[PDB]
Amino acid sequence: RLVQVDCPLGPDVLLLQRMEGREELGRLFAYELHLVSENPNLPLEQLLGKPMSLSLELPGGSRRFFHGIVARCSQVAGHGQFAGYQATLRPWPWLLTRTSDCRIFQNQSVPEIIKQVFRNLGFSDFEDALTRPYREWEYCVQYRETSFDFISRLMEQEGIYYWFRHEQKRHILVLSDAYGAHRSPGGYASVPYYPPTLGHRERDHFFDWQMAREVQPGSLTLNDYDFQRPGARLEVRSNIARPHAAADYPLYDYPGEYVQSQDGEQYARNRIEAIQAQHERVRLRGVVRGIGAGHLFRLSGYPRDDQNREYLVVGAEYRVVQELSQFESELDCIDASQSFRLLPQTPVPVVRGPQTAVVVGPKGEEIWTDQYGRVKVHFHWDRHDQSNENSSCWIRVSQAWAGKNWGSMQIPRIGQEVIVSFLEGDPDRPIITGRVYNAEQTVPYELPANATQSGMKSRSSKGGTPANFNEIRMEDKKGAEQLYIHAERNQDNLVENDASLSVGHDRNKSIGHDELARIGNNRTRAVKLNDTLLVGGAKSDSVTGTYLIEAGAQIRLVCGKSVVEFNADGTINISGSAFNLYASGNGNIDTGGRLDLNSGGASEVDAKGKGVQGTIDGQVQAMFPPP
Amino acid sequence: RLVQVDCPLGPDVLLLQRMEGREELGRLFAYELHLVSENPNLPLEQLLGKPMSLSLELPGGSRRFFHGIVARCSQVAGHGQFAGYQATLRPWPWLLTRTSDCRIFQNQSVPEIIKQVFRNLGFSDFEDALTRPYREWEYCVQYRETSFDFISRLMEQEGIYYWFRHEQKRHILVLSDAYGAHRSPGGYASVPYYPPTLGHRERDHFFDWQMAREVQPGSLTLNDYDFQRPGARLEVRSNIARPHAAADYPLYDYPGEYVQSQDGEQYARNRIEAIQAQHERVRLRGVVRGIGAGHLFRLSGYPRDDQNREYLVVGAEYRVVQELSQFESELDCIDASQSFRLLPQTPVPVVRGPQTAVVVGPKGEEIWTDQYGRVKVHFHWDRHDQSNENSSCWIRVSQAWAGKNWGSMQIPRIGQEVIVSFLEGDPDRPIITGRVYNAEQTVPYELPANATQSGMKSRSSKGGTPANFNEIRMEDKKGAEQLYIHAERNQDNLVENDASLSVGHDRNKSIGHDELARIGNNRTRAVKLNDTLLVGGAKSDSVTGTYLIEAGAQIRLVCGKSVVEFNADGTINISGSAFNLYASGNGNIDTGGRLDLNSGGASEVDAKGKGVQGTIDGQVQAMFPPP
Amino acid sequence: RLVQVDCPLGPDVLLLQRMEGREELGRLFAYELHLVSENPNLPLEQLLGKPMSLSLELPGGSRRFFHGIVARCSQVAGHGQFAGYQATLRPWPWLLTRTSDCRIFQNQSVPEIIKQVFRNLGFSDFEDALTRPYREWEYCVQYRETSFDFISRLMEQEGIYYWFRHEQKRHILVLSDAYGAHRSPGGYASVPYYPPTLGHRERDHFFDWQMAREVQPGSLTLNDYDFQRPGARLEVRSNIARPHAAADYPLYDYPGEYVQSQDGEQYARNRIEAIQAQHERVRLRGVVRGIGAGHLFRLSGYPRDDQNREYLVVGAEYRVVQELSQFESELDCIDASQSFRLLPQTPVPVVRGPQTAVVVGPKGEEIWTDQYGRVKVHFHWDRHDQSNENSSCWIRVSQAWAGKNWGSMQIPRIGQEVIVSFLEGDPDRPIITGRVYNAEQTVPYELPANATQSGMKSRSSKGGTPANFNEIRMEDKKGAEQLYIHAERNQDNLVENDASLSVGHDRNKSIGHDELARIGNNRTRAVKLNDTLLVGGAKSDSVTGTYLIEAGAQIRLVCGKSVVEFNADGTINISGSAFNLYASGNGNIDTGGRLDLNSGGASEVDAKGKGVQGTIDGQVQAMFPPP
Repeated sequence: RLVQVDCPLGPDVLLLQRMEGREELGRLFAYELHLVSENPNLPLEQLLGKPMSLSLELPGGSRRFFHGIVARCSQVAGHGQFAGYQATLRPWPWLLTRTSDCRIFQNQSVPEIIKQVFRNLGFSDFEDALTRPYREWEYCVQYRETSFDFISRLMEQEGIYYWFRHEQKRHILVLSDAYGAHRSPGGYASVPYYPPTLGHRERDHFFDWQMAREVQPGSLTLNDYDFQRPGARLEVRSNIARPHAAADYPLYDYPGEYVQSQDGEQYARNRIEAIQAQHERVRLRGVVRGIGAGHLFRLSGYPRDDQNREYLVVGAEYRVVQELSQFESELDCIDASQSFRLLPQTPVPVVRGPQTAVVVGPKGEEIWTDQYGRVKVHFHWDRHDQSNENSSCWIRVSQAWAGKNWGSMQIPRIGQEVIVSFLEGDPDRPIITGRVYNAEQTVPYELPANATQSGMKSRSSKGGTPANFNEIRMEDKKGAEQLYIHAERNQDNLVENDASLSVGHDRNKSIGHDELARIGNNRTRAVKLNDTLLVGGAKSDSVTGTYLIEAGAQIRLVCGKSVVEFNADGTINISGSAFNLYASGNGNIDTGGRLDLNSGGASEVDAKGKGVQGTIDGQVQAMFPPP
Repeated sequence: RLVQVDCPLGPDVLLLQRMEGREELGRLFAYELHLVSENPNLPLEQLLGKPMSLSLELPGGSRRFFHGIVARCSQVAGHGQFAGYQATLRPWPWLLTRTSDCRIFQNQSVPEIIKQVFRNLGFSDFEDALTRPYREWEYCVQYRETSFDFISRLMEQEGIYYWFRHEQKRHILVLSDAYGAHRSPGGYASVPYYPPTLGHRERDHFFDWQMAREVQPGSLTLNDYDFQRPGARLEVRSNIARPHAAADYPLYDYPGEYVQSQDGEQYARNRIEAIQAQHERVRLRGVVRGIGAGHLFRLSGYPRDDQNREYLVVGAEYRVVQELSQFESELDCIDASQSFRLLPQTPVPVVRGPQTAVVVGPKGEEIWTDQYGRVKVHFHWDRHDQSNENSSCWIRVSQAWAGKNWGSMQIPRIGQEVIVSFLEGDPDRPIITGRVYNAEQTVPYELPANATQSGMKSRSSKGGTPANFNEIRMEDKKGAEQLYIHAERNQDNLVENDASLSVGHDRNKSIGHDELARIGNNRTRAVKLNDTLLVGGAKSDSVTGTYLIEAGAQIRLVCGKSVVEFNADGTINISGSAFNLYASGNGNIDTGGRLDLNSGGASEVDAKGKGVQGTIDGQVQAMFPPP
Repeated sequence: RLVQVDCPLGPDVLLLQRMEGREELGRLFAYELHLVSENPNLPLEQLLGKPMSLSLELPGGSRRFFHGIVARCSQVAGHGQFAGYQATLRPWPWLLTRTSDCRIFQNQSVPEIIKQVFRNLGFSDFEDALTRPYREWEYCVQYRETSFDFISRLMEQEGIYYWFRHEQKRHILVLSDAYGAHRSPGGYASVPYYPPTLGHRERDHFFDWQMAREVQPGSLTLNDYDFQRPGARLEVRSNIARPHAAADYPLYDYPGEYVQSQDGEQYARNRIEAIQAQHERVRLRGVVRGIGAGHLFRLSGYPRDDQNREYLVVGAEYRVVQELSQFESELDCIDASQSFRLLPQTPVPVVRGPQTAVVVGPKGEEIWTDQYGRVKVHFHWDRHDQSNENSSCWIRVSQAWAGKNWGSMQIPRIGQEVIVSFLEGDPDRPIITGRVYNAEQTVPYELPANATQSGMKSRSSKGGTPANFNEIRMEDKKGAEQLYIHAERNQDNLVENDASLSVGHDRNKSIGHDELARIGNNRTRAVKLNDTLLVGGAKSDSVTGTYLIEAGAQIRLVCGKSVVEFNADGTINISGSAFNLYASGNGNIDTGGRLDLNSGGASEVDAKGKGVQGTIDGQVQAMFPPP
């Protein structure tokens, strides 16, 4: 018969004038439909965005379907007898180009991610015909890209492609990775080749043939870096050999976007197989009506015998004209023995520069980190998270100094704003390279008042207040410089050899409780002027050997009524209430002059205000004022 | 008549053979002119870069003008009778493509910036017809882009577009954002539609019609982050509703390049309206001579009655042929009720990586900062600044550790080189992420001699010298390690609990003036070997309670000629010039052996060189050498 | 006769039907060859990537050859008397597109680099005819770019262009920078012009002529920054003047990718001349057979006399058909007085974001750096280095704080992982913007157990162990806070004015050897309660002036059997074995009460367990336990 056009609002309504289509493996098809109708005003809104189908009759009475969605439709002017319409038919994945999103996918395989993207927007017409197993991705971001671009690039990276299967009421995206996903349509497992010389030929056949070969790179070598295994040899290479000349030129790329050698080997295989796919393509013009992109057929009857083989259709163009029926298609084919892989055509997203994010973690915690000192962050574009420990992957944090179990360390805490950079601009590879203050997380010292201070201030955890901190600060204000050292709890200074302290002016030391000072050998102390001691309790000096007391002028020992005075000239004055002098052996009292007993020569010697307990305690307590 | 060609050097000189033109809203037009002249050598240099005009006669005797600048012109070979020339006509903004510049615009609206760019290069033929008010930009950079791309990109972002109005002597760029900026040419407020079937038609009319609808996204959602308002909800959404299917797919983007919710809402409106603009496009072919891109007309007489409406011409193509006159235009139109907005076609500039810049500020200061610890910088590509406080906007500085009123802080000072990064690569979003030393701002410690040292060194401000600094340094040289702590002014160490000091070898303490040491409770000091004290002035020990002095071998108190000696065996030796022993009560002198008075038993006991004031002071001053 | 084709396996085999060619200066040719053969199965593999030659004979019997390689070959189907084949002919440089690699070139000129790339993949057919001298480059990256793109970008950046000269057996890439590598083909130094009006002409001539003039920028201004000369004025400008209007609009760009003004002057000059190159294009259609791009010809016999000049072929288009020969070329030309420079067309490599690297150095050292504190780092994409001091160029390291001979400093050491960022995305401008820990170079404190600690830990060099380090750490754990200060060797603290120490609870000081403490003026020590002293050796106090000892309750001096006791009430008790009291002058013993001699009033006074050498030493040694 002809080809029939069925759509919502009526099957009888639209008559196909001409159709021109393009199909390609792992790509959206396009069907340009020129149509007529007796109705000069079919409402475009009523068929736009809705499905439309083409029914082409095959040998045997069965029909081939061209099903898709009307992405665009037009009313073109005409004279009285017929009215002109045009429609473009695209597959349902094209509707994913109408929607864009920033989203993070975690701990899923690419097929799992793709299916989720499909099912979320309520799409169901698809099939998994994948044979290989696909790695689970730790972190995979859809960033600033339409959902279609997102799934497409993922398929391109993992070596997944699709073809469409058209039924009367639905068309189905088939996910594929091997020869076993493709089939031959009934009555078209083997088509023949007949030269155009005959005039008319009865059966569906091919009438033109071409084969073309291009020089392609012979190998792809990939490389990457896993910080958890810095010494690992992650270099991988995949080779494809051709018999012709100049078939040995090598490709190299970094990074290969993998962490496990097995994954990289596959990725390298995919990319080179995809490049190699276009080394030998056969083009066949024909009236073959059953064969479409994704279909397997065999060629028979061509002069060059080796060419009579099984082909995989990678691309097809179509032309159908009707007078009110002739069908012709040009096919792009490769040997079915060859392995098809998609070229990286859909653009990969790239974060042009660094952005800021918020350090996140579990409900309870203040700090959330791991063995490598990483943190989890929440991005500003993420709308589908809970700002918890599940917001992102573990991200590495740059430091001031990093070495082998030594260096600097300041772990980003929950709630703080960090600067996140992206390795090679890859949104799937974040790394933290900065810390910034904002309106809530404010600067330590009041600015611009304290522009001259410099420093590090900490914060106790968990449950600290602005009073609980460990710091070091350097004041630069000229003539008011100062270095401050705060230990909220205990402070421990430890010097393995010689410690020096040089203070230009005064030193003021105050211990609230007990001080213990031990010297392992000799201790020497020199005071250029006055030395003073005040003890509010009891003093005890204990020397194992010899104790010496020297004075240039005078030595006094005063205690209440007891007064003892030794002078430089040799005068010795001892006063008290009563005195007792005893010796077990002999006692000698000698004078070069007279020795007087109760003559009146010796009287009470002045205490000069010293030795009074009340006064001394007053002087001591004066050093320790109450708050 | 026909169409006439007027240019510098003569109106009679050039005759239009054929013309083909392109016009589009908010885009530069292009007019391809094939022309002949009797003169076989019009000098190309004489008409190139100067304006050229086309005068097409309208009904009513009035004329339509096609005015522009000759961007390129050619002398083509010809036959004897006439010589052929061709020129391409573009509007004057095209000359902005001849010039490129890096420049910073501060505190102006986009229209203001557009006008400034225009007036600077001496262009005046333009018109402001904007109805809405446009936000003032704090910071807006023209970076590595032609002036045209710069102005075009801003218009596209703010929903501004332009059309041209052609006079005999000038053509004028009209800035537009609404229906009110467009007009209808005289005699063309209403054009009729006549089918081409009729044969020949007298009046200017349309003879072909098409309307087309395409599926477009139904919403755009934008988002951004303002550090001055970290908690703010800046997410915005803009909807356009269509009656057809699949019209509700949503778009999302970040950042929206805004800080105020209201402005972002506008930005979301502009971008979605631009997307929606291409949902319903009408194409009209005609012999209509008055209608041009930017013009409003009405259609009359078309079969589909609703289509007889007011249209805005978004794009026009032209074909004019003359024999030695026929005029044809194809029009791209939208409903005038719809709001036209430009698509983001002109590329936005992006700083691919980080650059370095110099911190600037007012003449007097050494440090210039604000409440958020920001600094102002001078870029190396900026030629139109003064390297002062007006060079740039306030830029945030990354730190080692940043939290809520705690963390690290080191403010970049004026004159220093910093590393500036750009958020999402946006030149309008700078952020400082690094500090680098250079040939002038040199490293603190001499390298590579002191590669082993580590540290932070400060600088007093203002008016500091290399002598004025607070630092901490760590020497790593093996066997020569050292930690240095410098306080140029005062040093304050504060420990809330227990302080420990452990020194493996010697400790050397030196105070230039007074030391005061207070212990809140008990003080215990132990010396494993020898204890020595030297006092150059007067010593005073004051105990409130009991003072004990014990020694294993001997206790000596010597002071000049007075000598007192207590021995372990029990010998007690007192020497002096004179001695006075007095008691108010009773005095007892007892000996288990004999008591001898002036027998000769007691003699002067040796001072052993001690107690001489000159010697003592000498020992003290030895500890405090000059200068 | 005609055009003959010689290729591998037989020249008689391939007979050229038609061909179309495209040639252009500084770009590889494309030659489309349709062909017939009596053999309907020439195998493509025998010819593909092999060289192919086309011989068109000149006047005089001499021959023109088009030489090149077959990039692609197709067998088209046929009918009986012939068979159809097609070949594409490209030059050998094109095979560089089949090979890509990351690489770093060190201290070479661009020509030297290019020749290396040629010689390495073993190409020999090339020639240098450069007149100008080309600077050596410090560092030059080939990154994520095939070899062809790499060489061509460098050529475009240095204004080198190339052309082809074909021999029967070889084709040769000739590199040039001026009018002097150009030559004229034999018999074609001056061709003639004959108008088509004359009819048909036998001898090689031109029959169509056109000129083209466009509006181009009149100047290019470049700028850059050299940190080794921060004050340097590196702005450079290059002008080209034209007589027509609007010819003075200026271009500006940054960075100019230079450090020396002379280099930038040239680089600005090359890029302006290339823009300028396309301002006056002459196009001549022709039947002349010797003329090819790169070739200098002259023109005779054109009406416009000035146009009879010397021209440089910038491009040629080519068409030959043959029935079994008629030859036409269109040429694009520029005056020879002008100087061609290619367009910056092959895209530049661009590192979207930051990388990770390992610092390298000489075999012996631990740290390798320079006067500016720079380090040499080794990339992960590099495969041709030795991870030594030659891997990379000198790279600058960001710091926490950088000023004029002050600030922070922590030099990256060998082996450590750093973050490499790239100035304006340029792979030949890397700098360090981060330090990161990994699985080998691990965090200083064990995480996440010690997430609460904060700090800087050092490492002695050379030959340090985990025991050898200088650190500062801040414990934030609530209720267990601590600040730790480690000096592996000596510690030196220096305060120019007042030093303060405030300890809330206990202070514990321990010196392993000698402590020396000197006070420049007054020293005051106050103990609110009990004071204790323990000396294991000998104690010596020496006061220059007056020593006073006061007590509220009692003063005791005990030493073995000698016991001295002074009480508050005034009782004075002296006991011992024997006592000797001597005076040079008079001695007075007086009592207000009775004076008793051997009455029995005075007895031995209790030592109370004090003064025993063994006991005292026991107390002292208790303070100094053995390990």
